[PDB]
Parts: sequence; C-alpha cells; structure tokens
Amino acid sequence: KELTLAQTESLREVCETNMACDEMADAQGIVAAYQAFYGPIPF
Ligand SMILES: [Mg+2]
Repeated sequence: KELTLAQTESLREVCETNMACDEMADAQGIVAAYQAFYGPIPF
C-alpha cells in the first residue's frame, strides 16, 4: 500500500548515501530503487 511521508523519507535517506541507488531512484522511483539495493521494504 501507499507509504506515509515519513516512511518515504526513511527510504530516501538510505538511498541518498548510496550513489548507485540515488541514480536509480531518479527514473525507477524510490521504492524499486530501495528494494533493488536493500530488499523488500520491511514496514
Ligand atoms: Mg530526512
């Protein structure tokens, strides 16, 4: 389902310090970028 603002931001912070995630999230969105590097969202 839909993420809260804080949930989305928690994913964004992790991806921001991974240049490869960061770039991937540009066009793939934060969720698939997150999960591609870090696995299924846990919450
Ligand atoms: Mg933040």
